[PDB]
Amino acid sequence: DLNLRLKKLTHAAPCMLFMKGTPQEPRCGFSKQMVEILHKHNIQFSSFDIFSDEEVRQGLKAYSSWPTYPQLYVSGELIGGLDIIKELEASEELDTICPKAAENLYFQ
Repeated sequence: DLNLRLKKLTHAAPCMLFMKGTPQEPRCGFSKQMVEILHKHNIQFSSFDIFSDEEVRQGLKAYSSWPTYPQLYVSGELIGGLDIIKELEASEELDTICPKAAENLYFQ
């Protein structure tokens, strides 16, 4: 069941990015810009490569009624794409909306 599958994928991590390629090898400038912003802000995120699975690539566009990528999800909710992530960065609310990892030490 595809809807169940897409619910699970969008909720796979506190912050989930659907992109062309991976964060280390982004395969589109729009995806590259997205990952750069997230990395710069030290956002904690997992990602899914839409080139890896065409059923997910097309199904998620219909499921979320969002006709392109990249798409950022936080807590399973669609935040949006590149333009929205830039606006949040610009208004300084990106860091508030998104999760970040603990930076505690593993030594005393």
